[PDB]
Amino acid sequence: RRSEAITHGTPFQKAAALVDLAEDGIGLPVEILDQSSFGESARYYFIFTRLDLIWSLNYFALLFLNFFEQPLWCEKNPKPSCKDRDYYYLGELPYLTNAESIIYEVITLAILLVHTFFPISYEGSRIFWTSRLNLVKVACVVILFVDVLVDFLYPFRIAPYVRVIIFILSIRELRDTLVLLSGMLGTYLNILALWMLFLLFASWIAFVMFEDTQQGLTVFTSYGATLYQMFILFTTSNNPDVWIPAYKSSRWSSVFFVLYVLIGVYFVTNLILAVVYDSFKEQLAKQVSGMDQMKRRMLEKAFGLIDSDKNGEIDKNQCIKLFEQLTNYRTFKINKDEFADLCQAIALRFQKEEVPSLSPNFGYAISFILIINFIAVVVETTLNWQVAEFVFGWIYVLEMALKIYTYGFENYWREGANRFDFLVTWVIVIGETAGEWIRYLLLARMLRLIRLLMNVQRYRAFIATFITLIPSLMPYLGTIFCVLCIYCSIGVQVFGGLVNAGNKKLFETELAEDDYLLFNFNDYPNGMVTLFNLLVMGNWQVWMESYKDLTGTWWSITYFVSFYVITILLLLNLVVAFVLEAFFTELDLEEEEK
Amino acid sequence: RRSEAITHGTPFQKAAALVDLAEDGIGLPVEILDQSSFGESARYYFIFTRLDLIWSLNYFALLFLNFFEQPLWCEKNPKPSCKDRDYYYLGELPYLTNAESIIYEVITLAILLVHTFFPISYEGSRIFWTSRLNLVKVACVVILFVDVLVDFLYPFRIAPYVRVIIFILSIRELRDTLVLLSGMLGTYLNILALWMLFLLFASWIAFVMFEDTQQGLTVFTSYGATLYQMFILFTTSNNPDVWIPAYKSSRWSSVFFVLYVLIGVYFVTNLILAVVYDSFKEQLAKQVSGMDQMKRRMLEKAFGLIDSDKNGEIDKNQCIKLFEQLTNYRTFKINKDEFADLCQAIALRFQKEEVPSLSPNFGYAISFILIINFIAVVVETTLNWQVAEFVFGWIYVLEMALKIYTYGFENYWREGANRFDFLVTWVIVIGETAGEWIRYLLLARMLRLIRLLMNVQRYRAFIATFITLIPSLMPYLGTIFCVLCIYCSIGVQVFGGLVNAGNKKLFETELAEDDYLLFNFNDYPNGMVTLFNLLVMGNWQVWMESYKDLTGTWWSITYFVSFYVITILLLLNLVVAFVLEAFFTELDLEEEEK
Repeated sequence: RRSEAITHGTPFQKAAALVDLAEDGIGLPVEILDQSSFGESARYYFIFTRLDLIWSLNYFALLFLNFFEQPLWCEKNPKPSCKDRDYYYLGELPYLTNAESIIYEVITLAILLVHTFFPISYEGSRIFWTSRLNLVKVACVVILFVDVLVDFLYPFRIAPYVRVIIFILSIRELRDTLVLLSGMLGTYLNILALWMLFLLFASWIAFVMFEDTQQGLTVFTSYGATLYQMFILFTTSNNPDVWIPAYKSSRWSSVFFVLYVLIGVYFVTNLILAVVYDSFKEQLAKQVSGMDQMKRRMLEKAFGLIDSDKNGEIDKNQCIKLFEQLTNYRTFKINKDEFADLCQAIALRFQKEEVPSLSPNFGYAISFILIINFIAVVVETTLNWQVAEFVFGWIYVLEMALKIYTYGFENYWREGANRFDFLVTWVIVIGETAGEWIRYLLLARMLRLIRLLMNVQRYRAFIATFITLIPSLMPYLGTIFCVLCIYCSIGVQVFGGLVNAGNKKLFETELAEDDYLLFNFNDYPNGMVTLFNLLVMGNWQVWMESYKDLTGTWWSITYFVSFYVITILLLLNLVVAFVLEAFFTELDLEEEEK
Repeated sequence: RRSEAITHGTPFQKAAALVDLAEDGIGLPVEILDQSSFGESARYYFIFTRLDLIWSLNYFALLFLNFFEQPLWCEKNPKPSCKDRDYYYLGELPYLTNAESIIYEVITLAILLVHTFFPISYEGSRIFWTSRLNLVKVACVVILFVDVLVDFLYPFRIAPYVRVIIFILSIRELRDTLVLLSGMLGTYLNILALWMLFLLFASWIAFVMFEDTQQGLTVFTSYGATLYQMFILFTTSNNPDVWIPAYKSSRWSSVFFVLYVLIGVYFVTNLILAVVYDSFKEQLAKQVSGMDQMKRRMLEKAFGLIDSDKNGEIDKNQCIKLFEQLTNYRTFKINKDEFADLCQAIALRFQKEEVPSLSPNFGYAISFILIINFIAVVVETTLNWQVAEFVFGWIYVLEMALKIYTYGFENYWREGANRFDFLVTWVIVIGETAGEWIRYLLLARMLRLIRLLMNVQRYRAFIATFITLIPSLMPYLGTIFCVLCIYCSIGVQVFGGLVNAGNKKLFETELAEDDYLLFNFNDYPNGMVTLFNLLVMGNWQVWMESYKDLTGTWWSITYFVSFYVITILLLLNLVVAFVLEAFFTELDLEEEEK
């Protein structure tokens, strides 16, 4: 997909390059694809996209700035100060001073303004100002500009939310995931209405059944208390503890809670999963269709470049000339559809990527060396030798240099395996800063051995699906990560500074009894790890009840309830659906192979 | 589906009856179907199957006997005796005396012998002794006969296991579910091998990484301790608690446990579910194919009762004579396959089942009366009237009597709704022994109102799937119940009497700290409720660690590990797969309908 060919080529070379771009799945913007003589501006798109590493690093730096900012509750002069990290159970990360914050923010905002406005070089100005995405992005950058200025001039701060929104808007797969999710919301709110109806009715039966009992006097003291406890019991996280008083009062009480948990878990939760799975499949099919439409648009523009006369047909001589300008670098009458089909048949079967400009047993040799390295490592840990780990590190950098010599980097880097092996080998060699942690990097290379279980048919599908999932779950896990970043910023804004060694109420909260005091919202990394504990649903109601006690209001539970409803019942059920569909796709592939 | 017609009919009536049986799915045993004459052999099968209510009650009574037997540890003279139920945290169910046990066992064994040998009246004796199922059943009855005699004559008792086996063998749906499961076992053991490999490698990294740390000195003290703790962490049930010492020592320690839990839950557990789902689908398809083959065998014998000429074809006169024997009672040449196809088409395109021998607004009227009953109940609980509950109970028995008059019972009882409404109305009217508990029975009748949400398209599929799942999950939930019964019997045999008020070690045991002492294995109902808590996976490691401490051996954990592997990773993943496939089938049905 040579930028040279799209820019300068003879039209048959532009057509071959558009064909290759399309089948590689990396299309040009339609604003370029449609502008007739698009080569005059595609030059700018290519130079723009060559810098993608710099832009991505800017957006990751902008997102990570949230982890190093001082909590706003520390600014309003606590006694003692947040220098007494032990008093506030704070983390280890540094908090930026004002000078460092200004420098960081100025640099990242400058690169963000450059990235956001450079598209005006190839999208026409009238197209730029009419893209919805550009207008939202410009709104975000102007909010960050205001928030930078409003303290460079020296209730809450808006910046940390806008940084996450900009991050979402900057990665195509996150935008796609949020578009997908927006189609699922409507159907999800219906089953949520039925789930609420289930909780409300079950909690009313429970309440009136236990009204004068010890369960009533000690647990189900009111309808709202019953509904709260029954909601937590839907998660099973309080399972026996909540109804022990009934079981002490009558062993027959267990029948109610058995029925309730059996129906709630094995029927309602699984049906919520099934609804999320149906909706996911429908929206993914809509996405795939849209990408196939874009692919056709590109192939049709290539046909419009070979057609120099607008008669909507191509002849033998134009066809063979295109066939040479295709087969020489990238791999009778015809029409638009015949051309698109005939082209896609090459990708279907004949297509192999050619090597860009500038032995089988070797894999077995390195497999032997790395398995010897693994046995040497284990016999070292059991103490049954730095020269071995050194010679292995040397052999791994030799393998990397040999590959990049014999294949060339633009070929080498294409493989998902070796592009990892390269990074970890580089980290290994740059770790020679003159610690034992290089043991774990060496085993991070050793994990490549697991691919050999794909040679064993009883393991081939499982391992192959796992390898496929490692990259392909990244948009979904990244969306969950962005939801956590937003919930973290909210939590630190509303709960920061309540968990402190002088609080006195704290030492009654259950957070103290379970020794969870480091899992607090006083700090951004603290909040992130706490939100991971909540996402795991393990002992999760401890935090909810403790912060209810520390804030003194029931409204605090809205945070934890909404977090549960968004993350568990939706996004993780999405991850389940995605993994199941991936496995079944791998089986359908092998059923075509076998 | 008329016993009279098969037994005594003119051959065209036998053929019509075999057709109708086949389309209801009542496969006559092939020893009859292959008999070459549906003679007295068929008569005995019908009289045998008329008693199915007595046989089912006998098998349920035989299974339930386990709940009322004295624990064998009570027999070996404890000090104090099991009369001090408080000292042993025992349940409320009575324990049968020896006399009552003998009477119960003699009655149930007599009916079991009658049921097991009566098939020799219609199966030939030469077939009876060559059916594998009969031989296994006869082995179980001879084991129970031995175990009855050996204590009527007056280490462990075998009877409670054989009772569960007999129960499984007596219900066709349970035999089906177990033969289904036997095809899934082979594939399940491979992913278990990979799951063990994952645990072993992760626990070795964890062990060597923390070796000299507080996490090492206090939690990961040895490789076996690390593996045990990392296995529990795979369940998430100890999630933060197990790695707090690392997080106190370095906040960066969280990265390891985050990665571990993320991969374990979101990759490996979902891939296990996916593998179980693929295997379930393949085995269910094999089952359906077998039932369709039996249906064809029946229709082929119906054809063979017409074509005594061995034409391979039925003529017009034979065809129309059959057509009246079919369509006057139960709803050119045709070959054997044309006959089977035509019949299976008629089962769709014309058949509405006729009424057996011997208004639309009424549904709205009773819906109004029962919704008024609901509002009258709620305004009674808030005390905003026994005559209301009386008049409503009267109207419900009136509706039942009117239905069974106007439809006839053999027609009435066929509906899954009204067959429940009948039972609960009967329990209501026999409950008029004068208690307020009838409130919940009227509410149970009121639950039928939820079917009206099927009139709302946004709710139809979910509600309809739920209604379909209520009966169709019974084979699977019953299989889980039988596994629980076997594990309960084992647990009571190995752990009974350890949880007692004089144990002294018990009060260190965490079982005593969480107040779980009523959740013990001293008794069969106690064990069943405990195993339900384990199946729910809430705080489940409490019992495992507690019984490790109380028995003083690591071998005790084998019980809990194997229970987890069998019930949670397999059978509940089967329930998930079944619910998902049910929902998707309901959507496919509606998309075929709309």
